[PDB]
Amino acid sequence: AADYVLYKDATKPVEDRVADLLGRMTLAEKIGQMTQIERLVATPDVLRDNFIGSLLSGGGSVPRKGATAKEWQDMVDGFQKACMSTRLGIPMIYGIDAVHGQNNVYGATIFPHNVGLGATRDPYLVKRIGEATALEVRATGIQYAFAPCIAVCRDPRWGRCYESYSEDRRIVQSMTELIPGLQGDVPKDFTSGMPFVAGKNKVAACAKHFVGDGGTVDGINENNTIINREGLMNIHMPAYKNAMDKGVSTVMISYSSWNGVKMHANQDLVTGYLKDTLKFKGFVISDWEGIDRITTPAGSDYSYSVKASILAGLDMIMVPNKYQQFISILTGHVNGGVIPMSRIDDAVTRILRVKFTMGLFENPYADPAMAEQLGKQEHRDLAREAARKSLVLLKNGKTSTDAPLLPLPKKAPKILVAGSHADNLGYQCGGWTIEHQGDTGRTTVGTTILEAVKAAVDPSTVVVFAENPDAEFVKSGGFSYAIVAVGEHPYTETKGDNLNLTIPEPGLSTVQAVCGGVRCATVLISGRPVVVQPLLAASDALVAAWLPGSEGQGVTDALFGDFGFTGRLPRTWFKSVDQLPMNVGDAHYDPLFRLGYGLTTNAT
Ligand SMILES: *[C]O[C@@]1(*)[C](S[C]2O[C]([C][O])[C]([O])[C]([O])[C]2[O])[C]([O])[C]([O])[C]([C][O])O1*
Ligand SMILES: *[C@@H]1O[C@H](CO)[C@@H](O)[C@H](O)[C@H]1NC(C)=O
Ligand SMILES: *[C@@H]1O[C@H](CO)[C@@H](O)[C@H](O)[C@H]1NC(C)=O
Repeated sequence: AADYVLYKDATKPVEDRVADLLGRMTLAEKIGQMTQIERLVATPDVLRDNFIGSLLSGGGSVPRKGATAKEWQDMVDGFQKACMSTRLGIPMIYGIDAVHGQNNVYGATIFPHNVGLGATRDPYLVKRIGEATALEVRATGIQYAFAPCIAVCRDPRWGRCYESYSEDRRIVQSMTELIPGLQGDVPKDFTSGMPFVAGKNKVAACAKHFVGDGGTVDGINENNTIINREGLMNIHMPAYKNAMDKGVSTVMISYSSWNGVKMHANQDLVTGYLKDTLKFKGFVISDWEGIDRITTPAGSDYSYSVKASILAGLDMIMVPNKYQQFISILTGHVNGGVIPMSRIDDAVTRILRVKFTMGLFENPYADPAMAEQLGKQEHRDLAREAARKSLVLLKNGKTSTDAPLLPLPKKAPKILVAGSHADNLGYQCGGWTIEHQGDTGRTTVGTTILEAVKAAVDPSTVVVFAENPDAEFVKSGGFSYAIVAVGEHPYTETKGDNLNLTIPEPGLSTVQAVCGGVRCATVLISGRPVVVQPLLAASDALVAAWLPGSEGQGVTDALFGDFGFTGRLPRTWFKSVDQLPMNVGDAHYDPLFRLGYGLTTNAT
């Protein structure tokens, strides 16, 4: 008709649609696009009245505990219906931390955390995990995952070291294959730095957190990274360029500083480097209250937080709560000439560019036929393959002349499974699982190590579980062997920062009691290397299983010799925390186990 609106026409080029919509928008509509809010503060009126551009779920932000995929779809669609009811009908994009599967969601497949994936040296595996993750995210109606974390963790004292594929940038680079898994492969023609998402069965990705988040002093989370530009560019930056080449749709800025300059206020790096040198054309998003934390104390000059961040080049702000204040302050700054319209128009161009590119104007609503992708057995099979491939065998015999303990026989009259982490699904998933910090016990659908043992063994094999047996119990039990699992409790972000890296008790005391009685395979669950000499000294065999996720049969696949051990350390294992930071090229490089170490077995 003469009711045609070019931006609404799916046959037009993305840039023509962006320009056409931009040209129609009020300042309020523009600033609304730049605002991302928590679902916890969203209502239909809020979304409509403030022209909100995006919503998220922070860790543990769920419609309710145990919600079905359809409950999530219906929640997301309710918010979208409100956004579509605005004058311009701009759909919101909904983001979430799907960082090892769609991990906030009950019944979602939970993949190994990134450090384990590093150990696989299998970028195609990681791609396929991207692919599966996209499907389980879209099962829930969600279009945007805040992944991959391409931090290069340089000090394992950092509470997010498990979110880093490796201390070696080349491994992190190789695992940027998660991006085309989540988003789809970019076409032959593609210009590096353009955003890309294939369509409604894929999700927008997010390379995070730009830049040097894994380089902070003593691994303190959100702190300062002191390194010259050459080291920044040589360690922390390279994977951002691989992300551009694969069309990552968004980049999230780090809470960390670089030589004292807050990333969230760093115009030279965000605009000068990311946008102007790497030619990034997607949208730059803040971290959660990232702009607030520009100042000390945080939140003490919000006016300045908004100015500094938007002038630095950020496009979308993860507020995520005080949207009225954010919108009011940015409006005032624009009205006062402090922030030019050209900056607003750039941020909104980028946001709209991602939304049009990914098909969000053509498919703003969830597909109910996708709900059944959640926790699909094919995806669990993949997680089980990844878990097994992630495992790094550190010891398999106390002496060079002992019979190797692994692989264990599936037939034996009686076996012991022991330890705090042998039958605890939450602990084997770690942080960013159901809750932000993760949790203990049977928090979702999966298979614990105990469950996996019982599923694996010959029917004549009696399996005895004892969480923390004493030495006499073990000696008296008539056991052929034991599998004993211990390690770190779940943690996320600052809560995981840890200067001593010794596992909690009872962990070591149980290993000692078990292994003193019967030959034992110790399965160490951790997000990083931890003090391990005492555990090694006690154990016949020891496996670094990292945080292998929901599919504990990946552990038993290698214990019982269905597959051989192939994992190799993607990080240095230190002798002592007083050595840290210590990386695979220093000077005082005196590792317990060097990067790349890993014993192997053959399938039986
Ligand atoms: C769940 O947010 C936490 C933040 S951290 C922040 O969260 C965003 C969104 O979940 C992630 O994508 C990002 O990788 C991460 O750095 C803490 O710093 C907050 O203090 C906490 C308070 O509720 O929430
Ligand atoms: C680093 O942490 C110290 C100690 O908590 C804190 O006082 C300082 O502000 C932090 N620095 C940065 C840049 O975040
Ligand atoms: C495993 O296979 C390799 C190569 O074929 C061989 O050299 C090694 O001795 C094998 N180990 C065992 C226990 O069979």
